[PDB]
Amino acid sequence: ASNFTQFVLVDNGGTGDVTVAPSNFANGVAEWISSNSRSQAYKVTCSVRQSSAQNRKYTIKVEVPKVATQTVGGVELPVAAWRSYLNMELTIPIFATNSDCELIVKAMQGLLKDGNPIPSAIAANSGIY
Amino acid sequence: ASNFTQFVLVDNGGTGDVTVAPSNFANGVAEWISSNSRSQAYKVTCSVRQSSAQNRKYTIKVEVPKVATQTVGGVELPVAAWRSYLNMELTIPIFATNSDCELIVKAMQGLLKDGNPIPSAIAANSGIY
Amino acid sequence: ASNFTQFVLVDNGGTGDVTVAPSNFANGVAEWISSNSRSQAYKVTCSVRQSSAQNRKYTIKVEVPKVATQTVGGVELPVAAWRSYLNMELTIPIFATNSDCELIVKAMQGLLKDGNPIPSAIAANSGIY
Amino acid sequence: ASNFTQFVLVDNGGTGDVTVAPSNFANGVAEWISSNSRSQAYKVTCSVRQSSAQNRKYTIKVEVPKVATQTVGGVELPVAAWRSYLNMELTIPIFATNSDCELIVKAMQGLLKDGNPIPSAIAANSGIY
Amino acid sequence: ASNFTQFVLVDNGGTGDVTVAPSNFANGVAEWISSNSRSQAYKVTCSVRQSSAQNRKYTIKVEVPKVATQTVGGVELPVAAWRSYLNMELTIPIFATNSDCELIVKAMQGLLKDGNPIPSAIAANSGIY
Amino acid sequence: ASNFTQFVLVDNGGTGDVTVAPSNFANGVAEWISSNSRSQAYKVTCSVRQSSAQNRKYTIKVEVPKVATQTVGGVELPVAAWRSYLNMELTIPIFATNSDCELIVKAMQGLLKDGNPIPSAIAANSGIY
Repeated sequence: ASNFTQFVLVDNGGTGDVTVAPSNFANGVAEWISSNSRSQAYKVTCSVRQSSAQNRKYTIKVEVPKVATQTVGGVELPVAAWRSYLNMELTIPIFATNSDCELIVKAMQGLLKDGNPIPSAIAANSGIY
Repeated sequence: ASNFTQFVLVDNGGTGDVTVAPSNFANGVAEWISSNSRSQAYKVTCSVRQSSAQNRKYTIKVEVPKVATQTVGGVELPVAAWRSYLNMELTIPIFATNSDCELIVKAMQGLLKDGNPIPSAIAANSGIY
Repeated sequence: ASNFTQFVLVDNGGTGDVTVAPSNFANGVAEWISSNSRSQAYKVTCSVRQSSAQNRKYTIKVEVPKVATQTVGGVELPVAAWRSYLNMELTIPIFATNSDCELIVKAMQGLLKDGNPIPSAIAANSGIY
Repeated sequence: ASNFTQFVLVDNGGTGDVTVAPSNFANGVAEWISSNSRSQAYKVTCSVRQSSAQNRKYTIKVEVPKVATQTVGGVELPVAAWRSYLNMELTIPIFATNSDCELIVKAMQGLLKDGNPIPSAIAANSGIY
Repeated sequence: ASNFTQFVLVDNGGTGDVTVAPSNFANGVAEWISSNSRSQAYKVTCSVRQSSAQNRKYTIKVEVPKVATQTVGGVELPVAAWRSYLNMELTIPIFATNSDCELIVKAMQGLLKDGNPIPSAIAANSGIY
Repeated sequence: ASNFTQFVLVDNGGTGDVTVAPSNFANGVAEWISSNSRSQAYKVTCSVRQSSAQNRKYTIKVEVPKVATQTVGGVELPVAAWRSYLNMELTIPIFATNSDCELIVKAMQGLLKDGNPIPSAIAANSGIY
């Protein structure tokens, strides 16, 4: 069941979607990027390992470009002003079954579902109030 | 209106859904828990801070328990056999607009969407290949 | 093309086969893991290195679990009651051609072929008699 | 009955097979040797012992020669230009039944089956890619 | 689709072409080798890394052998009389777009094109004058 | 057989080609540049020397400008953000004949030919996957 394929990272109803495609598999770490320069592209990486005696850990990283007023193909500096970073670590005990892992995935999806508090706060440049 | 509201963490289609409700805001950490004992409850936390002069950082954590009943000294107690921990750190430059932040939210949602590589690998107890 | 793919480790006809899938390639050691709980999964690893100026060495390891349920204090967990460990080291001189390597592989396959003395002894909990 | 018998180590169809025959059983180590000159012969050894209170350990070794003629000072001798060495160690707990042992053997056979990643890498003078 | 595929390293017009095929990806170094013994094979390697915060570096190496048969201790062995080594280091800023990278590739191709000064000098065992 | 002449570094089908012409021969090092400012020009250099007792080494360097969003004739800073560098070293044993050197040139051409893995990865801002 090979799964290292391109997917839609940002869905805009079919027009203007952001697709990321496989770009690197060095050291077993899967990497996806959008069709941009490295400084302006969406980037996804994912790897999993045995973190401890009784846990496995997925390490998932995402880079998102700032798009308002950007210059496509231009040199934008400083780098830290134009990019957002997501660092996500999922620790799962070795006892978890496929059913348990499906539940964990549902928890993450529900956490980030549109209309829920956490995505609402992020989208509104706000905290919890 | 306040964004500190209850939400469905695990959507099972209306029956057996896991709901978490606001439970604490002490020390600037927003907390949600399911309607269980503290030993067996699901848990969600979220905080935001000015990590540096030009970036803001969200710190989001989720705990998924595997519930069980443990006999301690001849008495049965509600415990969690183990817990799965999700840790998300999201750094956003102060220059990001609301539309830029909406892109970040859509990227995360698309990352975890059903059928996409990363959730499929997690649900299947496997890496990406 | 790529040989870091899913494969059938235990061929139980067509139904009930044990399949292992790539999970990790850290430090140049490829790792395959079967699905469901990691505590009960099969494990295969393989690495190759230049052991001397004239020799290359393959290191291959396989773990076969005995699946069981552990119950301690009323808490049930899926575990391996015990595991069987295979450690293989194969040294091949740099002078060997593709034809020579194919012959070496045939030797290993013939060593473990059904009806032959060594697989028969292993399958019968027996030595050589 | 007896498993200390002649067997086909390399199966080259029906003509040109490499057959090894019992030669020695000293110190509880069974040894098979192919025919013709010993300097060029294939070698297989196998022994089993109680490695710990709960484990039995098989030690299996195979030598594959590259046949050649050595000429020193006009004197010709049949030799092996070099040899490939396989060393296998298999540990099986005393609790394993005959069914469990048959499963372990199937795992080894499936590991080395044609088309699978590890035999393919060996036959192609290659690693995992 | 994966870009880790076999390719014709030396094009002789369809007869006598030298083909290299994927052979290893351990430690993040992609390797190709020809269908020969390791002592006589052609070799290609390629890796990419973030050399600094704003540049990426490709490291590409090729080995071209001059094959021969060497008598060592009265036994003939396949060796390389000597090897020619090509080492390429290519540094690209993160701000380069795909079109910018295509220009880099075209520049290298035009540099080595038949009839151009540098390949002519190399083929003629001479410098540029 | 003088060979220090202008050549087409980037071929765009006859219209828009990038030609580089001789611009310096100090210290015996041949240099070509395009018709631009030094900060925005294509630049090629080549020299050859006796690197060791049994090897000669060609040192070939190429500089390629970033063209997307450039400003022709403008001051573009920092320099490292607008230019890509190729450093290529070809080591050839003194025993190699003209025929051997022609084969080496073919190897380089095949390495960089359109549609092959290495140029494909570079053009797509990607590694090997």
